Amino acid sequence: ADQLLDGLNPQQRQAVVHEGSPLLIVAGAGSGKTAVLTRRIAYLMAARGVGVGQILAITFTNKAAAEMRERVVGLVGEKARYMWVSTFHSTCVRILRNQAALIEGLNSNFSIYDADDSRRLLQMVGRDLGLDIKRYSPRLLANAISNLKNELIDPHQALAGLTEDSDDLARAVASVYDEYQRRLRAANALDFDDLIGETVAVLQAFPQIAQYYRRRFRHVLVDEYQDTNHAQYVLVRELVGRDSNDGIPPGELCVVGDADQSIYAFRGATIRNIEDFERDYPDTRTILLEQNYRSTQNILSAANSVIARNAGRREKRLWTDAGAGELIVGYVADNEHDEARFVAEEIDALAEGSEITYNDVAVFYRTNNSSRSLEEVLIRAGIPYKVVGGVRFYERKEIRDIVAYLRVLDNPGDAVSLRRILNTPRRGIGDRAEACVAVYAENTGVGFGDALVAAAQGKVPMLNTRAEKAIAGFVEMFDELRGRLDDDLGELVEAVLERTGYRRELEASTDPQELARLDNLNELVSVAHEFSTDRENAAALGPDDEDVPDTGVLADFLERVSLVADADEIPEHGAGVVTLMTLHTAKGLEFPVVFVTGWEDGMFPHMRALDNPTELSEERRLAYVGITRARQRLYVSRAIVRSSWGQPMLNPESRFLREIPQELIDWRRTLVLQVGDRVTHDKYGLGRVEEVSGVGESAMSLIDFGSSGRVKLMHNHAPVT
Amino acid sequence: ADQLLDGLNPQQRQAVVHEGSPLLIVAGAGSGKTAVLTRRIAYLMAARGVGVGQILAITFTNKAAAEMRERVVGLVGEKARYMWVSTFHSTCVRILRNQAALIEGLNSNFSIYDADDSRRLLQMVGRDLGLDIKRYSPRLLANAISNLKNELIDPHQALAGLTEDSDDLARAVASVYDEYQRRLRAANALDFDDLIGETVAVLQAFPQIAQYYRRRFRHVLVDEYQDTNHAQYVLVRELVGRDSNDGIPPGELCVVGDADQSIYAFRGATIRNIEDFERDYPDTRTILLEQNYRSTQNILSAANSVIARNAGRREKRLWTDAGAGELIVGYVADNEHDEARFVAEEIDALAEGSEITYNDVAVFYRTNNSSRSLEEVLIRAGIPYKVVGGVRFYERKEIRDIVAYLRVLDNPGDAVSLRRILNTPRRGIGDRAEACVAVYAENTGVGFGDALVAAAQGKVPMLNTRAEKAIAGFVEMFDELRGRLDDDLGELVEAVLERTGYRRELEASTDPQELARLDNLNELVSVAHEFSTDRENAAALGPDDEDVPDTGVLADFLERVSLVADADEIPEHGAGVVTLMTLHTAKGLEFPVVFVTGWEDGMFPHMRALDNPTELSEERRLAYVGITRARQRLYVSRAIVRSSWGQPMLNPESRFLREIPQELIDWRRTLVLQVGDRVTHDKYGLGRVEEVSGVGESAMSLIDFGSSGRVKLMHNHAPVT
Repeated sequence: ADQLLDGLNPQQRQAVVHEGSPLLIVAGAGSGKTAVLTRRIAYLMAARGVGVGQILAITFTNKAAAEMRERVVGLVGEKARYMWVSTFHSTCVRILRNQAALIEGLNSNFSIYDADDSRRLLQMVGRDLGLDIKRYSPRLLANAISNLKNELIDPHQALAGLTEDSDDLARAVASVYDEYQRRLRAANALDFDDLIGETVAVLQAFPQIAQYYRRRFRHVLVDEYQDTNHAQYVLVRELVGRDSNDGIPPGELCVVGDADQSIYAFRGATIRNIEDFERDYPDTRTILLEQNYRSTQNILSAANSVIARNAGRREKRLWTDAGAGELIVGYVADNEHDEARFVAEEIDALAEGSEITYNDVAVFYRTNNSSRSLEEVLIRAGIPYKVVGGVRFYERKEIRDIVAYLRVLDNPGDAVSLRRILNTPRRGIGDRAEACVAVYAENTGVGFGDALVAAAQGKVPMLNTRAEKAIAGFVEMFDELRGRLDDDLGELVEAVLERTGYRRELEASTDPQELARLDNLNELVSVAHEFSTDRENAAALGPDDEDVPDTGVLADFLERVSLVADADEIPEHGAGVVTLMTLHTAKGLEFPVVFVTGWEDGMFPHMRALDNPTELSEERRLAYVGITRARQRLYVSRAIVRSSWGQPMLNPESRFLREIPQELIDWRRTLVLQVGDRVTHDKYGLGRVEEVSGVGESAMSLIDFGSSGRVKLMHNHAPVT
Repeated sequence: ADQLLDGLNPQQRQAVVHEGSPLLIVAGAGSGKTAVLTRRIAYLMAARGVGVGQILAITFTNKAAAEMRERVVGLVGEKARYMWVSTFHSTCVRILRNQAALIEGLNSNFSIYDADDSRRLLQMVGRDLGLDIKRYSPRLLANAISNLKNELIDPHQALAGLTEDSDDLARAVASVYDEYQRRLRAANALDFDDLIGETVAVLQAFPQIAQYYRRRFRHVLVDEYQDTNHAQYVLVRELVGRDSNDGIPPGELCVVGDADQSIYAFRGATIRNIEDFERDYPDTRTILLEQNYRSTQNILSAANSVIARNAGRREKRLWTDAGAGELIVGYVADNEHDEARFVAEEIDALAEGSEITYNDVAVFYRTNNSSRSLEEVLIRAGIPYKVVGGVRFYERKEIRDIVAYLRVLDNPGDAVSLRRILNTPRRGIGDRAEACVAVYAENTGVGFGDALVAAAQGKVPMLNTRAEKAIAGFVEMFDELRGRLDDDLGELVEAVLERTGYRRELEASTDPQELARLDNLNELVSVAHEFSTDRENAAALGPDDEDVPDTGVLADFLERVSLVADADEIPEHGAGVVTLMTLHTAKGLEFPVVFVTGWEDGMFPHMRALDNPTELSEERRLAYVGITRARQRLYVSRAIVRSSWGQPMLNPESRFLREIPQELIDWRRTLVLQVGDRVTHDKYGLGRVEEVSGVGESAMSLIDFGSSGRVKLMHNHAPVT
């Protein structure tokens, strides 16, 4: 035992004790679902005495499985030798290896392939059939293959649908899927994704192995049921089907999860999986967890109100016995820089109370592109910062490629930078560096390694016609960029993008990672333009021709970028450090004080979600899971104007501000025209801001025009650029 | 409180409760040191109420640290966020990175270097100074650098020792050490080993950082103290020293371990570290754990007897309250194959009792080369087997290189095999540094797979003179080797080894890995000779072939090796699979029934240990840790004769047999001359064995000579080849 029971609310007590028929439970926002799961496991071991080699608890991530097994051992004892707690892929590969030689055509010594090996195989497929660089990018093909496999589509029936849709791209992807599957089976190995589908197919087709495994299993559990797509759901249903002994011994399948925290639909997860769980299993019982002890009442009520606006959702009201807690102090800034300044100021003010260190404060943003400005202020005020699930803004690979292109554009003498960006966009015809083409410097240090003009003329005789034409095009593009050096450097970056074809490839890939890369690079363009403007107005005034040749030459810009990059001496979490991350990786963590940035429509609800209802609901659930990360203090920030593509866009407040309980007016309390900043107006000329006063859109800015005097103006109605 | 105490013998009770002054405890063989450690930690937290952010527990491997953290979480709570339980390297690197901005020249942006980058850098250094292809192999240099650094040797004072020893090699290694260290610091990076020394140096040199960290830490825990070399011991002593306020704030130290299980001296661990622990800490107390619950009394007594003969050892007698258990089966075989047959037969017989499966039986061998025969019989009787800490015999890289050499010698048109062996047996100046030469010949030319011969005459003009000189010698020596196909297979393999320089460079490196590789190569030669005998003369003569052979080529050997290369088709630990491993990786595991192979002097007491007393004592401790792995059955096997390096050697019984008292070993049980095997005698001619009777030295073999009749003879006194 009763010690496991007399410490919990009766809801989880009844969830633990109940054993007849399959069970379902809704895990509320931080309602200790892991604790309830392990306590139920201990009660199962102590009362029903389940076989240690028969009980199966499965998860999706290694950390959760490790924590579950550790807590079970600390609660009931060390029996992990026969007790199994693993993830889907680990359990699947272990079970398949147990019977890996009983399948004809599939070697029991099969290996695994990463993305590079699959890319090589698919490029061989394409060069056998077509061309994998125009409209047939390897990443798009791989993603399509994985998504089609995730729905249990056999290669033999895959070619039966190409004529049904009557789409050329559909026919091409079906044919390449069939070829890839057959030549991968000819390669006596598989990838990291098709193993689940192949295991399901083998268990369905071979009856004796299915009967043996059904005899081998009696209990099956599962966690975070939302992420389970169709394929793993089918696997679990087949591995828990009660047709072996007709249920003479009970088959315990209880599922923990909550349909309202499903944010991983980008990997193919289906929200229908749990919402129609009752339809698949008519003999199930459901129970809700409406109580949690992690957050305060105000934040909990706000999250519950914001999540209830979806149309099709199971009713669930959260509550807690703790205090009301502090309010939700929203903020409105002049721009992203003003917002970063505000959040840095608030972090510093709250840290100077000796109650919580920097390690107790977390900041969330929707996308990586909205992470530069914050870092800047966080590197200016001196407060240490660390980012999880990624790298610094200047440390990402796309901005690295762009700055390397700029470095090459500065002087031709660079070698590492030029060698890194030779084949960064594959481009097919236009540049090529595989098959030891990149190593062609004649293996002799004739001057410095460039070739190029030597490569175009034919210094290296091993280079075929295609490669020499590609290198000639590359050097002609380089010469054109050299000759274009006449305008502002932001337009220079845009010209680089349009010449190199990076932007078109990024937009046509149509992947969340590639979309993030595109937005990040566009933000880099905006940063370059902002630096150019700041140097041109505040510092140049009369720019003429200084020691720095032009207004926005790459010398000073690259020097600034490098010196900011060479500043990683900031201490890590050894001392009090602040944490940064994106919303998609915020699941499973806990923090007492949280800030959220970019809380306006258009940005937080992306244009990809403004139309499709599924994406709208998914991002609303994402906002819910972001909100419920706080414990006692949660702050929201929005920016009236933000720069993108080198232009200032206007974005209203998000529709999520009204969904939150209005309560007292809290969003206006506690591009940009800061002290010393110079801006331009089409009718008034140039002006320098003197004083910054007010909070939110109520702020009126005083600008001295020099000869034309001082004028006080607004920010949204005055056409200031 | 008292619950942690009223379940244990009073020895560990007193070890747990005792808290004043530093404490030392001797952890007996399987005395549950981890459980006692975690219970003491829980009692420390509950009674003394030590601060969570001040208590430090350290380990050396991730698995043990994870287990200890699991026990802590399941026993005291989830305060793991403020207490660090990690390895030496991880904790040290985190500590140095937290304060990484307070050291000039060293910045936190440094990237750790694997063996590849260090190898490249030192190769460039050698090119600058000497030549790394002869007498200056990168592996030997890296090992020497790591070993010299492990003893806290400053690079500046390293120049002062080169003139003292007056050795050219010593001066060279000191100079390259200094050059490598300064060039690496110019590269703002460090290797995986110098981090400990750098942390020690920084903590010693900078007083304020040392004072801050001394104020930060209050408790320090360590496990498996034997592996602690001099450098990490100095680090621990400095991090626990009371020099912050000149002894005002005391330190807490409790050290677990056992000087009699120290087998990792090959990595530089010092047995003097624990045996002289009292000298450095005169105010400590020691306590022994003479009781364990894992093994039976007979095996425990055998281990106690065998470990007692070391002259310098703390007195420790193991005992247990369990039953006497079974005896010890000491088997003597005719040769290696006979021993493998015996162990397979015993495994099968013991498995057919439904008491234990194949997962409860483990077999140990001193070196990898003593596994081949075993695998063979384990693939013949059908019992599945898996290997921990390595791969199958035919899956290792050295035998892979030699079999690839053989395959290329068979088919001159092979491509993958020829491309793998060009540079992997590092020759460089010998054969070639780079890899892609076919692309020089018009990508592939007119199917020019064998472009090497065209490159020898120098048809490709873009290659340097040194590379073509190296390639010409390679192709000429390969052609010369191809013209000697009129000998036996074993002599052919030995000729390949001596011509390719594999043997000399593998021998001269003087490291355990390369010694294992050399022994592996000799075992491969023995296998080739055995197959040649079985296919050419033995069981291959008579009216069927007479004196004229059947055009016996190496293709038969190649196809046999390829066919038996399917040993990875065996299932992994998901089924009833037996385990194979070497002695050095047997620490920390547990198994019910164990077998040990190769229990003769010259093999188990290695040739490197017959002279040096330190190696002799170390291998005796290795025998102790191997013996104490059993739980209820431990069987020892030895072979009177064995083939090594292509020749049959005679090795007596090891001195460890007489070490165990000759009343607890159930002696005997129920190159070789097996049924159907043909052998040769210089005086009697050829003979075919009919009946195999007896075991070991009591066995007498009956051989029919055909025309000369049947004769019964012995094995050790009849010169049979």
